[PDB]
Amino acid sequence: GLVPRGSHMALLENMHIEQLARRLPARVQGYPWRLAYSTLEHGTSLKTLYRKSASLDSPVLLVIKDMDNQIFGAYATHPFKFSDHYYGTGETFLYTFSPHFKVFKWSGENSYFINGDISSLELGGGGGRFGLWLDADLYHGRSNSCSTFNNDILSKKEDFIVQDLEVWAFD
Repeated sequence: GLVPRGSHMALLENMHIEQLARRLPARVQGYPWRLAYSTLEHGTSLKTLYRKSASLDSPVLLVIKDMDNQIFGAYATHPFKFSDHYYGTGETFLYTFSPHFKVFKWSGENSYFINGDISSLELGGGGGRFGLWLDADLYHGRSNSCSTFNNDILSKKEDFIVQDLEVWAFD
């Protein structure tokens, strides 16, 4: 029940982080998670997130801490990359620890799982709505309810600012 070595998300160990590990697919259950990208350690930009993810042979966990110290993110079946079309598959889900742990799994309504653009990263879709959105600097973020996951707003408000962001891998 510990965050990866070198992670700065140690606040999760007091939020019962095993709630998230239990929601991982049995595919990756039992595999230790490791820190693949950290904004504090490796710099903050969407480009660096893509570059740090290019060598991952594993699904990933996106862990975001906003300026209200609320922690949330996503489990992606595919490492985050630039593409000209949506990717990711049915095991992709969103999660939040605010105000308590909640998971938002695939609803089967659409397959708008992940969209990695040059200037934004994006999860969830349907009617032009985004479940989770991050700008090119991984600074301004947004979270709405989307049909892909039937999620709640992951943080206190729709808009948030990234205080710290990490990507964990299992390979």
